[PDB]
Amino acid sequence: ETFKALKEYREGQHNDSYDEYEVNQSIYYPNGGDARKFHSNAKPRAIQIIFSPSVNVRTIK
Amino acid sequence: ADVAGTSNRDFRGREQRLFNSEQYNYNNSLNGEVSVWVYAYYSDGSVLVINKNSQYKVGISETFKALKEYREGQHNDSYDEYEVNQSIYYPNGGDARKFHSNAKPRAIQIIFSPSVNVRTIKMAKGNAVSVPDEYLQRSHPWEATGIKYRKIKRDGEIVGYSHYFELPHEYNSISLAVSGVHKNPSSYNGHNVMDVFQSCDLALRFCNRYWAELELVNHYISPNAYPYLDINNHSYGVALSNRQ
Amino acid sequence: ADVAGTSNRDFRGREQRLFNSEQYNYNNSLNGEVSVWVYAYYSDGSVLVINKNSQYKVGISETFKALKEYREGQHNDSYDEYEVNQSIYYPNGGDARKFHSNAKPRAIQIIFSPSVNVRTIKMAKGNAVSVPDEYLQRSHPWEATGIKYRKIKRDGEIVGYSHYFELPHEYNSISLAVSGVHKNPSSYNGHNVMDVFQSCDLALRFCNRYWAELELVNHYISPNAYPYLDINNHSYGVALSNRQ
Amino acid sequence: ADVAGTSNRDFRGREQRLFNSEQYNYNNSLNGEVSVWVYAYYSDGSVLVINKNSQYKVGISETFKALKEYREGQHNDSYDEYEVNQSIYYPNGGDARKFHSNAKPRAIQIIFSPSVNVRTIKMAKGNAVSVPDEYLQRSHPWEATGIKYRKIKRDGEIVGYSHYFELPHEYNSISLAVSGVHKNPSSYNGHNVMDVFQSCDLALRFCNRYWAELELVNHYISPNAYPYLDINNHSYGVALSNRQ
Ligand SMILES: Nc1ncnc2c1ncn2[C@@H]1O[C@H](COP(=O)(O)OP(=O)(O)OP(=O)(O)O)[C@@H](O)[C@H]1O
Ligand SMILES: Nc1ncnc2c1ncn2[C@@H]1O[C@H](COP(=O)(O)OP(=O)(O)OP(=O)(O)O)[C@@H](O)[C@H]1O
Ligand SMILES: Nc1ncnc2c1ncn2[C@@H]1O[C@H](COP(=O)(O)OP(=O)(O)OP(=O)(O)O)[C@@H](O)[C@H]1O
Ligand SMILES: Nc1ccn([C@@H]2O[C@H](COP(=O)(O)OP(=O)(O)OP(=O)(O)O)[C@@H](O)[C@H]2O)c(=O)n1
Ligand SMILES: Nc1ccn([C@@H]2O[C@H](COP(=O)(O)OP(=O)(O)OP(=O)(O)O)[C@@H](O)[C@H]2O)c(=O)n1
Ligand SMILES: Nc1ccn([C@@H]2O[C@H](COP(=O)(O)OP(=O)(O)OP(=O)(O)O)[C@@H](O)[C@H]2O)c(=O)n1
Ligand SMILES: Nc1ccn([C@@H]2O[C@H](COP(=O)(O)OP(=O)(O)OP(=O)(O)O)[C@@H](O)[C@H]2O)c(=O)n1
Ligand SMILES: [Cl-]
Ligand SMILES: [Cl-]
Ligand SMILES: [Cl-]
Ligand SMILES: [Mg+2]
Ligand SMILES: [Mg+2]
Ligand SMILES: [Mg+2]
Ligand SMILES: [Mg+2]
Ligand SMILES: [Mg+2]
Ligand SMILES: [Mg+2]
Ligand SMILES: [Mg+2]
Repeated sequence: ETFKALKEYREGQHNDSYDEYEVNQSIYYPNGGDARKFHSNAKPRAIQIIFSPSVNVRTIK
Repeated sequence: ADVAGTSNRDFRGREQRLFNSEQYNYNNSLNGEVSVWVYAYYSDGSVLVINKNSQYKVGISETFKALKEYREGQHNDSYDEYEVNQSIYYPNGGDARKFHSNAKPRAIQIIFSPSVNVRTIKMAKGNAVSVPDEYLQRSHPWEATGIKYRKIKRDGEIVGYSHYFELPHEYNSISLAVSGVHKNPSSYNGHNVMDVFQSCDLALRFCNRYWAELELVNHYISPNAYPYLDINNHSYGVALSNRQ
Repeated sequence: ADVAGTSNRDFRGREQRLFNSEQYNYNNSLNGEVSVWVYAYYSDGSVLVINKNSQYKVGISETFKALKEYREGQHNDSYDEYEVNQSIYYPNGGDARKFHSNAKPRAIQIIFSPSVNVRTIKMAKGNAVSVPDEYLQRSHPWEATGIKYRKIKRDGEIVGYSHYFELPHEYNSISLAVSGVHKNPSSYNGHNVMDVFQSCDLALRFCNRYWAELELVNHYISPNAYPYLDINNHSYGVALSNRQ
Repeated sequence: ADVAGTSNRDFRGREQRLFNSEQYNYNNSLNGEVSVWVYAYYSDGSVLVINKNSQYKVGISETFKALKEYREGQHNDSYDEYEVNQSIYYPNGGDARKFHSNAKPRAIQIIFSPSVNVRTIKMAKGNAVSVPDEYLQRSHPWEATGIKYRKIKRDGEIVGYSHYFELPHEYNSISLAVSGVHKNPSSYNGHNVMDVFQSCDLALRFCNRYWAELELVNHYISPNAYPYLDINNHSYGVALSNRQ
């Protein structure tokens, strides 16, 4: 997944979609955007990766 | 004339040092201001400041709702946020579409001017329904929290006092009031009581939401010679006593 | 040990009874809270509550406009309701599309905690332009209405005081303030004056609109051990003095 | 020590030159990346970039619709543009309110990293319904277009490969896929097959629309040390082999 694809998307609600385009421009390059917030709350705070017990853990990349 | 910076006749130097000393001392006289600020820090990096400035004594009192982030001229999920408040006031009391409202403060910083007497500071940190300590019947209406205030210092001078507490847990849902009294090392209290009543009317209030701590430092703290302490524990303010 | 509920050595029983007695008595000490609530009842069944909790004395003061129903995150006929206010402030002063605004309160209930002294209660029930009694020149700024307060009782104990008045007529358009003083049966008034000034800053306020009296009972009154009297004249609250 | 820039003992100089040589050579090893970019240029001056970066082999495949301009958070004539697509898929198949959609790309540039083997590049430039060559029955599924790729050069070094084609005519309505294989001058192909399958999962993708070629140069190409060729035939990239 892309950076954008991992950001929070609320189906059928407001998502600050224009401001969030500008947030992405600032994340891609420092001061590259014109957003109205310092930190987008759509950014993930953490990631958990889980595999089934049928994976071989030495092959995970 | 004498040459600058070489004798006791640099009157421009002496006057500069007196001007600064007079500002520091005037603020500390009973004719001077005492000021309080409450900073509420939000997860999007924005900061709400409330300031009050008054003679004699000063304070701020806000509801749980009033401390939540409000973005002027933008969407605020206003209906969902009514339902969020109902769930905060009473477990499962609401019908909201989110587990945690990002409009809840993540932290609070209380700052006083250096003219406060720290031993007079009192705080009522209530629950989300504005009760200081679980139930009204068992609540003392404040805690005297001056011992926890850290000195904000610049060049060795106290420029203000800070008490900072995080609200990082889901259960940290508060209403808040704070109060301090201007220094008064004299034994003049009395004759002055209606003047203190007028000070309640004369106190000036300011509130605004800044988009980032950087912007708060640059456009609010610094231009007004206010004291501040940032997330990196850096102190801001202007030392004045006996200084050019 | 002795068997429970059979001797003077049931210390768990004695401690439970002291815990409750201490809460009732602490509230009544000068270290304790005094609290007031104004309930404004709307025709859609919803209720606005405003509460203030403070040491020494407490009150609430609201405009005519501020008492009208406001539905957060929904439509409120906001423009028509500006015009409704102009017609209420002065006959035929507005251009509204309704004869009666359903946002007007149908009734008000004022409740005080049992720590108030009922003889100190004062009310300013003003007209829609915030004048107590027709014209300012002839207005005493309050009425002392304690005689009209009914005791809210549970198990024989006073858990609070209620004054209720309906606003069923088209001309019942009010602004409202109310105030009471915490009990003080001592002759200690003085030395304490700046503390009372800090209490004005420290008072915690709460306001919210509940959708029904049932919801107000279940999610506001009961969880907080508050006193209440419902439309059926049923009393709510928790008796504490000398009780397990 | 020896003086800088005067002897074979300038180890800081030697290490700088090795650092750069190692980056150029590592990219070319089978442990290194191979990368492709598709730039779609729109009449408002904006550019969509799609990039994919993977080990061993890499490619991009997009529909006609997916290559049309999309302005995030703005109006996009979305309904009319559905009807535009129906007319492009089949003559007179739609009911649109415009002759030419300005969301259609005016041109495409395909760039590969210098780690690709140009003889392995393949392109499927399909019609608007995703057929390579008129009808499926007569379609070879790609063309090997490496001969048309121009070397992007800086300071004499190949920093990347470009194939550019304009779509200036009304009938230029395409779907597009492109693929290249990382250099492999060895005879090690096999044992590695499941690793190549994992590379299909591990490939990282990026897409974004920049407002102008200038902004694409400044904020996308240059900060990431990517190769590029602009409309004025100017080359961008960083030469690394044996260079300080
Ligand atoms: N190198 C030094 N030696 C002696 N005194 C100094 C030196 N640097 C500053 N001072 C003086 O020492 C006092 C304290 O200044 P200092 O800058 O340490 O305080 P601050 O700004 O409150 O704290 P900090 O600088 O640690 O954040 C001031 O009177 C100042 O003029
Ligand atoms: N059947 C009874 N006989 C004697 N005393 C009782 C009886 N029931 C309750 N009491 C006691 O009498 C006192 C008054 O209790 P009661 O329940 O009447 O008051 P309340 O709840 O204020 O009023 P009400 O119940 O009429 O609304 C309390 O001390 C209680 O423990
Ligand atoms: N005046 C010169 N005489 C000899 N060699 C030069 C001169 N200027 C640059 N070079 C060297 O010649 C090689 C080619 O550099 P050059 O700048 O021509 O290539 P480029 O940047 O790919 O092409 P261009 O500059 O024409 O766009 C490099 O090794 C460079 O260091
Ligand atoms: N940095 C920004 C952010 C927003 N806006 C403007 O404010 C309007 C509303 O902002 P947007 O970010 O699109 O939020 P919403 O419309 O609330 O949410 P959504 O688009 O997800 O429905 C937009 O038309 C946009 O032009 C802007 O000029 N500059
Ligand atoms: N728990 C919720 C939250 C929202 N909604 C509905 O979704 C609509 C939009 O939600 P709202 O919370 O009002 O957000 P916005 O309109 O985006 O923002 P604002 O009201 O601040 O402009 C509202 O009409 C509301 O009825 C709902 O039914 N139940
Ligand atoms: N006496 C009135 C009442 C309403 N209107 C018009 O009708 C429109 C909608 O009325 P309003 O009273 O604002 O109601 P809503 O938009 O439904 O509700 P809200 O404003 O609370 O969202 C307004 O633009 C207003 O100009 C008017 O001309 N004269
Ligand atoms: N060939 C077309 C094009 C547009 N419309 C109508 O015009 C309205 C607006 O057009 P649309 O193409 O959706 O543009 P916008 O709403 O401006 O942009 P977007 O949908 O991207 O926000 C639509 O409801 C659509 O039904 C139509 O009937 N026939
Ligand atoms: Cl003084
Ligand atoms: Cl006492
Ligand atoms: Cl290798
Ligand atoms: Mg919708
Ligand atoms: Mg607007
Ligand atoms: Mg210093
Ligand atoms: Mg809404
Ligand atoms: Mg009973
Ligand atoms: Mg929008
Ligand atoms: Mg050159």
